[PDB]
Amino acid sequence: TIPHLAIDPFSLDFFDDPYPDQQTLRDAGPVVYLDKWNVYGVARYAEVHAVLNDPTTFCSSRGVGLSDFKKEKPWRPPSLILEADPPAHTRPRAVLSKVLSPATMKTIRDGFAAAADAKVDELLQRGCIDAIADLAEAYPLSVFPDAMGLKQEGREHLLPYAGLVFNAFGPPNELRQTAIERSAPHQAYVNEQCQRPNLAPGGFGACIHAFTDTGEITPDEAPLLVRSLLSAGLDTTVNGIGAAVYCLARFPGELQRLRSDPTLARNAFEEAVRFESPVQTFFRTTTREVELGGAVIGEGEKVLMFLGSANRDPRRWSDPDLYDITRKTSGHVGFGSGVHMCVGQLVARLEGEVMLSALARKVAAIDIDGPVKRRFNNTLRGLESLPVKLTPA
Ligand code: HEM
Ligand SMILES: CSc1cccc(C(=O)O)c1
Ligand SMILES: [Cl-]
Repeated sequence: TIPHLAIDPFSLDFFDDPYPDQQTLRDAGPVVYLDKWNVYGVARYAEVHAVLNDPTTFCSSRGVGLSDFKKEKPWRPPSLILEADPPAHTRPRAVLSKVLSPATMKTIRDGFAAAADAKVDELLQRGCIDAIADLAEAYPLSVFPDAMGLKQEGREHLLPYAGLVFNAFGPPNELRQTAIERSAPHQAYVNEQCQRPNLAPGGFGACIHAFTDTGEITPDEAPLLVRSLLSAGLDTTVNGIGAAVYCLARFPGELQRLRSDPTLARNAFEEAVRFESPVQTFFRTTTREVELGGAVIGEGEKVLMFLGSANRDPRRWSDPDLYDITRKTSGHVGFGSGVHMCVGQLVARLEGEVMLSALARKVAAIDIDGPVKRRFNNTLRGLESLPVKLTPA
């Protein structure tokens, strides 16, 4: 009853252009079987949203990558939040929620916005820039390591470590095995910056450690929660901001609307998150036999959720392949959905909003003026290089 497909969603041809294969996955049925990796797949909005919102049946503690932690040993100690289920997940989640809270956003907003304006002013002096290295990477690098409380030395480890983490959710293909081969120095640096004495006062990392006396987490759980923010909080925003700039470069009519009302900045970034879905895929593991969209799935089976595909499902979205900065984006799954929904989404949205605000106020045109090169990752979608000329307003 379940269609079997040979599509490899972790192949370079897939990453290069996922959208035809994603339609094939959606239209084959609500539940498909991917023979290449022996996993179930769900690519429509309805099933993806259903799976995300039943964490009991579709658990995360057996891993949210291809690997099943009941069968193989995790490549690194499990995340206490991403790779945990309720109730063990609940109190670490609460702590990160309060650390990455509206009050914390109020403390950092003015500084995040100054750096966004400063960066755009600096790029406008160069004219022709790489919107990845010089913007999508440079701007988060200028705010997020400092907001964490990290020392200056060794920050060049951060993006390689995150790329490794996201590649490691994938199958044991060359992307994943090469990433792990090169992992030793990046893991060393990261695990070391997770210790309380190495995190500057007032930052996110020192705040997690300062939350270790409330009965929610113990001191030995704080380094791994810092590790969560160093894994999940930089590379995602790089690809989210890169997606937004790529969208404005490809849809000049939407840049013109954004310029005329810079208060659309926050929704323009949210739409970019839906439209490109920087985090493309995640797995769950079934804890029991379950019926999903007419399909019987046995216990202990991996289920691949196509988040990017669900965000382009025409069953849920009108004109899903159009970038529309006034779209009602509520309900997109680019940040997930349910008990694991991105606990850092306020940081991501703050960064994306203030950057698109700076572009809206200072830039008249964004024109691609060089070869676009895609960056390949088993989990993240984004560009390696995006050459653009910025015309000042
Ligand atoms: C555009 C940027 C971002 C995107 C697209 C994104 C995406 C996601 C997604 C899809 C999930 C759900 C994972 C799952 O359901 O298994 C998630 C969870 C999470 N995100 Fe984000 N994220 C972004 C930015 C950030 C930032 C800035 C931080 C930290 C400062 C962060 C930290 C986390 C953490 C710790 C989790 C685990 C939450 C949990 O399991 O309860 N993310 N993110
Ligand atoms: C998409 S959320 C995420 C991604 C990578 C790592 C972690 C973590 O908690 O270590 C979380
Ligand atoms: Cl690690």
